[PDB]
Amino acid sequence: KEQQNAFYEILHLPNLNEEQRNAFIQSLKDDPSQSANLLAEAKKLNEQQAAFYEILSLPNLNEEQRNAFIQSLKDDPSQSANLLAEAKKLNEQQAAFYEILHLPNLNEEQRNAFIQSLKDDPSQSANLLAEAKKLNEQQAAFYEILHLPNLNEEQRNAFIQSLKDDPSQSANLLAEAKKLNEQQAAFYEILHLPNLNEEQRNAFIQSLKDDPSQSANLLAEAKKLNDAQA
Repeated sequence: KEQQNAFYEILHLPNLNEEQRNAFIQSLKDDPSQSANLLAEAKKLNEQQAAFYEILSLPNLNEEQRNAFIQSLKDDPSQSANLLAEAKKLNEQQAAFYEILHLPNLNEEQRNAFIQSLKDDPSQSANLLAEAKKLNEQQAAFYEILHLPNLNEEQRNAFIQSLKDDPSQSANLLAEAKKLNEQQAAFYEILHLPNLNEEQRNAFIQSLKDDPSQSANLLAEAKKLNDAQA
């Protein structure tokens, strides 16, 4: 019975070529008593060559690392499991590494120390990248509201205080600030428009100080009137 099982299993080993497969099958033709051996040996070139494929397809390793794993596996065929996992671990460490090293809103202290905590404990890469990205978002937002040109410093340090207290609302505190910014912006450019009479200007100040939701629209209207009354 074992000749049939080993026969089928060798004929359906997915990671061998026809040369290897038919060589093994010819060996089974010579001495069927070597059945449990051949199958074993046979499949131990399977999960070897399969391994050669996977380490060949990990993109965050270099050639030296890859073919170094290939070599270290051709010398120790039975460790293909371990050497693979290790390899598939290293892929993370490097992938995280450069992703941490290419965040444009971190200074050199935060770089060298995130990266140093990566070299020290790679098992936490998944988290060290995460909070890095978070930080790279947060700090970025801090740099945007810090350079919005139409806010008095009370408004700036108010928003900054709010996001410092709660970084989970970052994208909502930024989009708020900009909003106010744009609104106030329009205000300025309405009062510095030369060809309007003070009736339309007072009415615009009132309606704007009521519904900023159409601020942009209002501004546009004003400008067009400014074009017509030149």
